[PDB]
Amino acid sequence: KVFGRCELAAAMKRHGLDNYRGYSLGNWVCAAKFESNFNTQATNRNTDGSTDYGILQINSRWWCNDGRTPGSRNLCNIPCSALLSSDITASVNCAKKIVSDGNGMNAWVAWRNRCKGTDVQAWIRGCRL
Ligand SMILES: [Cl-]
Ligand SMILES: [Cl-]
Ligand SMILES: [Cl-]
Ligand SMILES: [Cl-]
Ligand SMILES: [Cl-]
Ligand code: NA
Repeated sequence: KVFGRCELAAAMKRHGLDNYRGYSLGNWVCAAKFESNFNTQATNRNTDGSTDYGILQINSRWWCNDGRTPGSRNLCNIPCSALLSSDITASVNCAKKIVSDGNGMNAWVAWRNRCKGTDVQAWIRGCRL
């Protein structure tokens, strides 16, 4: 599923991401835009052989099991395919674990390089939230 900007903002808010660990909702929407272009089915292969999955491009090296990343962990205790669903619940729950682990949203390269330090509230401007 390809979300609209405000549709995704409202879904993320219902799932508890607004100000989760101090990150306002615009941060999450900006990260989703640049990681996946709001597409829950996005996948991208990394040079080390791991793969990133879903709307927040969660990586199989640490966070989910895809059966083809030898020596990886599965800290969200989910198959990576669960992260491609039109229902973002699995992605959100896993992201909450990721952002809690110490590095905050710096875990998302696109967030660091394209959202951090910008006016992220613009990403939820106009939405009925
Ligand atoms: Cl915001
Ligand atoms: Cl772009
Ligand atoms: Cl594996
Ligand atoms: Cl933080
Ligand atoms: Cl940009
Ligand atoms: Na894994």
